[PDB]
Amino acid sequence: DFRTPEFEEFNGKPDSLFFTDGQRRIDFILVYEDESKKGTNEKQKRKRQAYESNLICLVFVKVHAPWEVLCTYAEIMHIKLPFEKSRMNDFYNPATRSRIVYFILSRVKYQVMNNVNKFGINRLVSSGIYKAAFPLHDCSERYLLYREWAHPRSIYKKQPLDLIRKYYGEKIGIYFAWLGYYTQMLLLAAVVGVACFLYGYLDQDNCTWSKEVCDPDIGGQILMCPQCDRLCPFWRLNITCESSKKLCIFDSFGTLIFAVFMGVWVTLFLEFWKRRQAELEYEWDTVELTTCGKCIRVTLCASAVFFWILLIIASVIGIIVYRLSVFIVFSTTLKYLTPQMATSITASIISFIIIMILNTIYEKVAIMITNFELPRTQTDYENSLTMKMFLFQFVNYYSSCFYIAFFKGKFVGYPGDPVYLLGKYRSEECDPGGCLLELTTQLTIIMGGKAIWNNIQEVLLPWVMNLIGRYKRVSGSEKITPRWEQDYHLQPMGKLGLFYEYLEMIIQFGFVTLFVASFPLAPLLALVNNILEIRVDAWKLTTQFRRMVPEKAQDIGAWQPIMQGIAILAVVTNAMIIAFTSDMIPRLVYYWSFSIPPYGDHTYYTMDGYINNTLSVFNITCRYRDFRNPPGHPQEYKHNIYYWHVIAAKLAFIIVMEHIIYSVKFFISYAIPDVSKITKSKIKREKYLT
Amino acid sequence: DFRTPEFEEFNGKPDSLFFTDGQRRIDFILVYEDESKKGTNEKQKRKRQAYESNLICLVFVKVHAPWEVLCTYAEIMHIKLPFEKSRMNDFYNPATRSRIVYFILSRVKYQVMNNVNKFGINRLVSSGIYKAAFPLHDCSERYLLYREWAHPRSIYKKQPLDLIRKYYGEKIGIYFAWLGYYTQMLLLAAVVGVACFLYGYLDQDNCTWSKEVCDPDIGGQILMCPQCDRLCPFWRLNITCESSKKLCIFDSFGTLIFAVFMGVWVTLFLEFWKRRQAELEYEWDTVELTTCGKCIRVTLCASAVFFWILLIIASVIGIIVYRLSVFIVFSTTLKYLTPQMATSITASIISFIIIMILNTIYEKVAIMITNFELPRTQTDYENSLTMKMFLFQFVNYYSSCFYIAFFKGKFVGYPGDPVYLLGKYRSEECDPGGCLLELTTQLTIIMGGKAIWNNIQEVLLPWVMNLIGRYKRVSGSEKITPRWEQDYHLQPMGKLGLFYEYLEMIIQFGFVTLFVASFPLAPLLALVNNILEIRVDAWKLTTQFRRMVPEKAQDIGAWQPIMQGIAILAVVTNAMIIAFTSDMIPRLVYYWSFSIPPYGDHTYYTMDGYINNTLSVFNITCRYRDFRNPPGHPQEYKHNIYYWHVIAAKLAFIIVMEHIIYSVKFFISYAIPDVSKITKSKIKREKYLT
Ligand SMILES: [Ca+2]
Ligand SMILES: [Ca+2]
Repeated sequence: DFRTPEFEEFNGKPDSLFFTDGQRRIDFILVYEDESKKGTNEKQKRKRQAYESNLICLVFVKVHAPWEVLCTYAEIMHIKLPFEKSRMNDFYNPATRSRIVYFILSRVKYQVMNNVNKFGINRLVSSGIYKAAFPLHDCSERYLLYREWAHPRSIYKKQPLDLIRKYYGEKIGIYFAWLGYYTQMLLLAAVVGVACFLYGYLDQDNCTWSKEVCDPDIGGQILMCPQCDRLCPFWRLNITCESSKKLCIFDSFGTLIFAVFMGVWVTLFLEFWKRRQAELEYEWDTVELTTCGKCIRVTLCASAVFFWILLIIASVIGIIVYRLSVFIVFSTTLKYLTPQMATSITASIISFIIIMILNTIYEKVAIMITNFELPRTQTDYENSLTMKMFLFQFVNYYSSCFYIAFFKGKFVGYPGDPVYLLGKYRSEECDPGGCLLELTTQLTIIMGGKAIWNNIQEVLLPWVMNLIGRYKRVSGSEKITPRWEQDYHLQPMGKLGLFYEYLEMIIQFGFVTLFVASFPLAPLLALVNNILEIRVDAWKLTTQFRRMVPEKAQDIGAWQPIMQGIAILAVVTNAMIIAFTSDMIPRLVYYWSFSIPPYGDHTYYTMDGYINNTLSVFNITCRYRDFRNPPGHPQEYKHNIYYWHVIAAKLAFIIVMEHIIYSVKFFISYAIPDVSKITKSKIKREKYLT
Repeated sequence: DFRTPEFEEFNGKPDSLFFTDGQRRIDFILVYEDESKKGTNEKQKRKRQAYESNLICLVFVKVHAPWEVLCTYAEIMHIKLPFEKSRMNDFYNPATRSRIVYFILSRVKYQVMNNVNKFGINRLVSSGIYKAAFPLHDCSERYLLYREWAHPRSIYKKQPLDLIRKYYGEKIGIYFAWLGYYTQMLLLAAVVGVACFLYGYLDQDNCTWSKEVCDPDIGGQILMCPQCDRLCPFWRLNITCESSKKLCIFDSFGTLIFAVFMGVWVTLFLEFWKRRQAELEYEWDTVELTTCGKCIRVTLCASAVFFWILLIIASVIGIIVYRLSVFIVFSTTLKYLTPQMATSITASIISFIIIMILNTIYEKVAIMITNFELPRTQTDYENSLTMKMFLFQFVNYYSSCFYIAFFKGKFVGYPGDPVYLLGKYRSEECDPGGCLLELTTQLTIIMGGKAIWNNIQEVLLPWVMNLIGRYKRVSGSEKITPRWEQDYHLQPMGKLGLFYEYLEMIIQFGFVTLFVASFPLAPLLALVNNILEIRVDAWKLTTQFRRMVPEKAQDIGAWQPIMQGIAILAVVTNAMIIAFTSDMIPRLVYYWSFSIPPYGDHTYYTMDGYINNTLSVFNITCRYRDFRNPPGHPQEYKHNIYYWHVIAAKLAFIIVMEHIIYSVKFFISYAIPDVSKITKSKIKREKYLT
């Protein structure tokens, strides 16, 4: 009855936000048009027309809710108006104003005489009756947000973090506060992250770690053993040094001050965000408002889902395979481009490419898994997607690094016996450089290669897809184009809005905390990323994408239990980065227990002569990066005291560095009040002083 | 004005709970009398008389609140009356009824013309104006609670846990639910705790662990080295076996199934109490309702407090000293009472005595610390006392065990060099039995000696102190003694009521979870304790002690963050009980890596010949429980491969057993819904179905 908000087609002013009569400002536009399958056109018309009829208090339909109709659902949900505030009304905003008219779009459904009870635009736009329902914005509130925040000129400026909630809402504001804070806490781990390896840069020469390695009369003698079986040469340690001279900054003590700092920093990063969310819990309001057959389907999906997890695990195996083949050519074919780091650059590019391809499969297959599973509407759907998409992106992004980490440079044996992966082909081995540069280049050109490549995808892929709406649809308009046609031609965002833009940071946060024993610059590269990503995600959210609905979330949600699970994992893996993949505990032990006269030939503590005095010679019956017995002895190619010393000091380091840092991350979490103390002085002035 | 509830002295019926007129039932009695310093008697009278005056709507004063006066504070606090319920009134109890008249005793203070504003009986009874304000009870509700619950005849009966809240309240009920549940979860760790060492009891003979030890032709040969310097003999391993034959049940695999079970059990114990408190969150209602100089004083108290902590640490040193002296006599002076276990029984009695003495100092000094510090009234006072009294009782009770645990049987050296505690006196050493029996006897006669001795203190010390009120005050009364005189003569409980009765269980829970690698019966002894302590604390709370005020607490409070800190500590210390103090990882390594031909002389896996093939011989320049090099070799009395193998497998076991169990205690805490599922089906019928 009387549905149609009549087709008074007049669009005289292009930058308009009002009706014909004025003084009425838009909150949201839906659109659908059916004049042109074959017999269901008016069926979708009668499926639509009863919804807008009780809503009352191409051609794109306006909405508006006046004083008597905005307030009658502002008594339903308890809105805080203004200073001080109170629930559900207090007399003294288009960030608030277009959530109430979406709260209006929450309760009211449709009335059928044949029992199809359809509610909201959840199924309305997905079945295909509507095409796009959206809000829109201004030209000002928007124009001053370009010059100060959302421009590449205003990168050095402070963030208008109030003027992000007041324009975009707590879905977006609590991302950009968490992007600005995590930019700030990266800075106090970048400047102390620069400083620690600057001492590693200053002390580059005089510790006999790359001092012996660059001396061809005594560090050129070290004729190693070829890794693969056929077509690999016996090589020396001249050719390592070009990598060994910058290896002296990646782990002398630069890590062991920083990795014991990052364990302190991440529990200072998380716990001061607990104080940061709590003072944004106050200044922004943030308050809440057959069965067996089905079970079997869900279990199959849960079980069916892991296999993909199994598949991603499998791809890395292909990289291991590809690496061996590609590595062999590398030596024959050829700025200090040694084949040890050529394969570590080239075949780490080829892996990173396949990470970006198989992300896009994961981008789609985890959706097709989840809707085939039984979700909730929109809140436990993404929360079932969170532990399913991220857990794909965990093992997509980090299982390559977790290969080059703990279990790549292991598994040698009796003739230099590889494990052979229980197949007829050989297995691979690390180079006697305490292989870390194969990791920290893989770490760099992922977390800096994702930082480059996704900031091309987040910049021009919304740009050229809007030019699909410009070079392919209409060009040369009436030169006064009305506002909603401009804003509709901007592409939408997806139902899950900032899921993809949190996930790409939790991937970055899982690089600056999981793998930071090695690469202390991983704050700095992620500092200059977050200096730009806070403008890139500013720009694409203001120019290109449509206006997100300003829904309210109190914390980030479902990534706070992940970072709290990443940080607990980060103490275990940083300690396993240091012991099992960093070659400094084999140096700490030599300095402290093999240059002393038991098993040693030197008076006081000195690192002179470390490299030949670690490895194991191998009769033809060359040296290699192992702690095994020399041939010709009582128990040859079984282990030494030295492995069993070092693997004990390896495993004691895991035990000491976890139990100290997990106590420090308990003391720091104890000795910090979780709600911030000035806000504890501010919330107590809101209940007794009213 | 008109204070005195007039002295109509008539006490005709002895078991009375009413007034002269009847139909009015008591809730609470205060008492004070001043007819007999020297000039302040009427000063305490005028300090009293204005309080009871506005309360209106030896001789012991009744209280009573009728319908119009009970309800007017039952609208202030939101009481749930009954089935289903609602806040602050709903029309369809002396557990509830005498909390409202204590809620009446919360707001109303006194009116002075000279500014002393005194509120309640907090300072009223502590300054000395009143002597005892208390409630009292019946003869029935009480009489059927004796026959079924609070009698040593009714020990096998099920607990009337509803009929503890409905008589005593959630202060007491949530203790007795937590005493009954922790009795039940001890039972499913007693029956699987009996079973695991019953296989240790069945396989007592055929593993060459006590098979060699009892064979004097080949296990009598092992002429060890005396521990202390003067007056200690060279001894053999005949004399160990009497302890080695029951040592074969304390740790073969009995622990490694149970200690990996107890890590699963305690996170099943805690997490099913989360479901147990939540279904008691529903069935019982449980809903809430100069500065610099001062800072310096608080800091000094905080710092001053540790020293006592330092002192308790110091006493153990005296035990170490006393043990050495007492041990020396033991050998000379003498049911298989070998001196290895005689000192472990006798000098572990003498330590347990001094634990009970220095508990009583800790019982008083932590009070004198806390009131000299700045508390809150009664809630952050005990919560500041919780982390101060228990942390004394932690290091009082467990630092003796943590001495006999990780750092007693260490620190030998070059001539068998003790550390000498940087003094001229010698240090002590363990016996080659993988010293654990010095712990599990210390563990038994503490946690079973406290269980005996405190259940004498909790039984007859309230009994004979009531007989101080019977044999020393009045005997042979009018033979119809009125009720409040009987109940006043029962001794009071203390301000902190069940603090002392939670703490003695958290001490027991810190014995069944911290030290359970060894002594799998520590559930069973604590099962038969909690079978009796749930009747002993039933009996003393019903017969001897006065009626506690039925205040409401939702959970136990301030011991749930302690057991959650005990259980996280329990995974670290059980693994350090197994590796550093249990001698099975030195057996696991021998079986798996020294009976194989590297460093071995036997074809397949066999434990034949373990004991001589572990220890280190010592030239006169005897064997002892060390993994050190034999004299006369390349690096003598420095370590072996074998220490460095075993200490690696020690430290890998800490790493494997923590990271598995902390993941299992993460999976079990994930795969269990914290609110119980039937209550999740029950709370959703209380908000939408009303
Ligand atoms: Ca971005
Ligand atoms: Ca007791």
